[PDB]
Amino acid sequence: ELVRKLIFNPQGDREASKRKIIKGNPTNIFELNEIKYSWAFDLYKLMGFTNFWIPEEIQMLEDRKQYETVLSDYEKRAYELVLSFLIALDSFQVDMLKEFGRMITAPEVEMAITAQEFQESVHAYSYQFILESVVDPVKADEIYNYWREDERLLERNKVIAELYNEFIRKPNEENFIKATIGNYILESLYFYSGFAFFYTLGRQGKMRNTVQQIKYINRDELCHVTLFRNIINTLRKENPELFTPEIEKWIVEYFKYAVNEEIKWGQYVTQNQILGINDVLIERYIKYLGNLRITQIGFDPIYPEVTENPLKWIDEFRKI
Amino acid sequence: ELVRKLIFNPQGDREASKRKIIKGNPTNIFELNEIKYSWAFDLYKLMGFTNFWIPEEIQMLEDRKQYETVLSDYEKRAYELVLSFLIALDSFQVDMLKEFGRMITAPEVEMAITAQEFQESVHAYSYQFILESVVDPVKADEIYNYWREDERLLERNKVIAELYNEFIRKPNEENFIKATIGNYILESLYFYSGFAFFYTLGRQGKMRNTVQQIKYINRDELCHVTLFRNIINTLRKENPELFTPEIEKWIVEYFKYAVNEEIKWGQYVTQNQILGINDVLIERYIKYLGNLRITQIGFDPIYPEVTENPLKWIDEFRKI
Ligand SMILES: [Fe+2]
Ligand SMILES: [Fe+2]
Repeated sequence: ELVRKLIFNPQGDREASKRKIIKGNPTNIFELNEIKYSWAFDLYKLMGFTNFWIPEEIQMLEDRKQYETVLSDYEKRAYELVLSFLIALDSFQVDMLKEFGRMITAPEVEMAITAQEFQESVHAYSYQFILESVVDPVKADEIYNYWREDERLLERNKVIAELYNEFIRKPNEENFIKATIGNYILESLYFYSGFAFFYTLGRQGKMRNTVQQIKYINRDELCHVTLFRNIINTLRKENPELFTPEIEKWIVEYFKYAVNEEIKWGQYVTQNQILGINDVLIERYIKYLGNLRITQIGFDPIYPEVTENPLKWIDEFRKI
Repeated sequence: ELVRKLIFNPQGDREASKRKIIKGNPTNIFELNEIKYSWAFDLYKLMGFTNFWIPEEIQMLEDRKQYETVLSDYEKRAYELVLSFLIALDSFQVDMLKEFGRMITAPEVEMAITAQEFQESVHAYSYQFILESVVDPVKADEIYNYWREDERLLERNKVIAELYNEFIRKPNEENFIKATIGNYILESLYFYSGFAFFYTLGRQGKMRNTVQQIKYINRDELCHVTLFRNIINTLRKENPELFTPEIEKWIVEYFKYAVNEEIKWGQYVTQNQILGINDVLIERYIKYLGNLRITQIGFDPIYPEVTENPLKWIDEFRKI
């Protein structure tokens, strides 16, 4: 049963060295003259100042034409599914990051979480500006609401909320670690069929305006995964009693389930009808990313057969 | 008993016109193609993009010298009290804004709240950079911790937390309106002895580096008051049953108490020892600001005798 810290605790520890990610005894004064977790303060600076971006400064002059006249029925179906789902993911994140931040007892980590919450809001703004820019108003409302029309998308949204809702209903230590892992998996995997698709359209000079918006979102998402990688690894060191064998088993199962679900979404979205990407590239890509992200929080590769990034070329294409 | 909305509500209203500030039935998808509250989306744009600022881009080359050699014992005492208290206020705000945002049921308002929470984090960063820049490390730790040494400052912090803690412990509709009014009063009044002091030092070319940081903070705080003015006025229209006569009476009492407390702090901090400001200017200034802010949420002036801004010259000095 994780207690939400009071606004001010005059019995709080003065010594930054006594900070904990959770269940610390902070004053809740942001005593940032001393930093226990330098990675959190660095990530705040990076997300908040270094990587600041304004969606509306990205010119959108071309995509409405290419959407109107150059995209296939299949390219438009994928555009709609991917953007609908990304809108849902960042909506869930702006809201759930408030739950993580209010339970965190280390100010520099709370600070990094606030910056991430703001970046998720910038993404929501970017999607509204992409759609205002590219499609007609009824079609924009349709893309926002596409879960009402597509059972696969509706179920994706409901599964993501489940893991977050359990912590909210039942805010205990177990439900916190599971929500924390779920957040890491969402930002590790759930963007990446969508990012791979956009960069595919973009490599053939299709929807490059939309693709520019995506490059800024992807940079943000790499910082978000780095923040949660550090939080999880620090939670293991500081609260080992919470990484029971039941929890360690669950993490590997959920990661494998999430890899498989992201692959199927990618396949559903593209259906081998998208030139330059196919169902097998999608499979090895999501398995590559799963191995990378689960190893980085202290587990063995989950797809030993996959060792290479099948889409190595994205690392370079996505750069700004 | 205000229920925190689930991460995703497939029974949610599609129609933006059905949004409420509180107790709406949202999907919790940020459907920003349609905006019920244009003031909230405008304020998001202003706080998030238009008024973006980087504390560390403000050069701090002069203030360490003037602090070292040019400031009186009284000027240094005030610098320390004001900055200690502002550090406390923005710490409380980054943390409490997560509580408002998770209860808000209108996405554009949640979006504006997220931007405000990020601005409070930028302020915390600014204070750390001001102190790293101007004073030695033990003195910086002393300023962060000055509530441990000064009973008036300790009690100021404890009173601010009280009103927020009651909502957190007992999250009902009454405690929400009281916390919402308390937030408006904090950003209306609790900065303004501190801002008046800094602009006084600055008008005589003292601590102008610190004063530049303050101008950016003050611009932010005017946007924060505008956001809460709109939220309160909209809550009155949408939930009139919550503005009982017991609540309306309480708002006028608390505003009057807060005006009087801010004046006393201002007086305590300056003690008529600060050249260009005195105990009577402070009195009329905080009463002017109280009238302005309580009238703007639908009440009669609380100090009828005060009609003019005794420090009219700040309106112009503070501009960027
Ligand atoms: Fe993210
Ligand atoms: Fe503020």
